[PDB]
Amino acid sequence: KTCENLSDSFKGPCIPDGNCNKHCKEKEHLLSGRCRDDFRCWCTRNC
Repeated sequence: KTCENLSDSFKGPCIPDGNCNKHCKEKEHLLSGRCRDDFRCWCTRNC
């Protein structure tokens, strides 16, 4: 199973390659991440 939670402080425009993933993957070492138009990013982790 996996859960989604708001990143720590992910800002700036997202890319089609994936910038929210490498972030939460290099920091929180999570599974992946995704950005939104609400200036908020969600990271997926095991739960």
